[PDB]
Amino acid sequence: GSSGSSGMEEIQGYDVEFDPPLESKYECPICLMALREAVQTPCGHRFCKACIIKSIRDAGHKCPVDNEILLENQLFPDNFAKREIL
Ligand SMILES: [Zn+2]
Ligand SMILES: [Zn+2]
Repeated sequence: GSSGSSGMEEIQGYDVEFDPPLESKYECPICLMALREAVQTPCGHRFCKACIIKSIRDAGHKCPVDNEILLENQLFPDNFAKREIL
């Protein structure tokens, strides 16, 4: 009379650690990553020339942070030149 045999096993591994990258540069509150073009806004914020363009066509003329009536044409403040039907 052996009566077979039984047992039990449990393996676990917890660990809560992380190293935050150097955040010493205005980041994009839209995509949450390094600015693509690094374009500024007239309202008073900084976003990716691409992100800002998507936010407008996506939702509409509004800031992704303050939702303030903002237009595209009113962008590209970094450019020290305004070539208009020159
Ligand atoms: Zn972005
Ligand atoms: Zn804004």
